[PDB]
Amino acid sequence: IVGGYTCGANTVPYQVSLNSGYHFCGGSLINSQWVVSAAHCYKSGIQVRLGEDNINVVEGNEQFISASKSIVHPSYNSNTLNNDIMLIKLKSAASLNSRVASISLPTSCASAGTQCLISGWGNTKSSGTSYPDVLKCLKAPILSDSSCKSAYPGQITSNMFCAGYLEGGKDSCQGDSGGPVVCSGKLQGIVSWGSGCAQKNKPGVYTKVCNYVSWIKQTIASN
Ligand SMILES: [Ca+2]
Repeated sequence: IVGGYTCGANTVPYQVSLNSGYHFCGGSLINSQWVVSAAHCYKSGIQVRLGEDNINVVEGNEQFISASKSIVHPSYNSNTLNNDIMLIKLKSAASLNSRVASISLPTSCASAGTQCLISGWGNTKSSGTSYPDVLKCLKAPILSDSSCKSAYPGQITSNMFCAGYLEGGKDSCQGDSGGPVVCSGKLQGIVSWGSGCAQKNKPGVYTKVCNYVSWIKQTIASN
């Protein structure tokens, strides 16, 4: 997160870190046994780390649970990043309390104008590299489909939306990928892609979760 603020410990209780020896991606806890993340985050050997604030210190609210199964979206295309979404089942159920909690799925899509909370342990510099230890947060609006498409001609599908600021300076970044975009208490987006970070006229591009709720629910029901 570039141009954000320190969230505060365990204030984003659905935020997870994906670990394969180091933090490499975010995700969101959507029930006690399932995590939603970006398909471009897929790899084997994932450990899900819940209840984190400082990813480099054991602080006392962590739960570390191995993935038992990963499911990339059937239609994921790694070249276009269309359908950049994946489900991870945990080997055991997480224990849910105030500091570790699931996030609601949307029953309807969000619209342009709605403010959202984006969070992660990704890079904090736009023209630089500095990775935080503690979770960072940014409040940002959804942008119109037209300004999204004008920012990225020929690249925005119906499964993507833009959020952030056209002026630059505030955005998600490398290492935030897979993490949440939550609007009025609903998981509306997944950190997916963008040209650089926090650059002028190059807002964040997010997976449009509302398009996937049917796939998410049926997948959970059968696995
Ligand atoms: Ca920790």
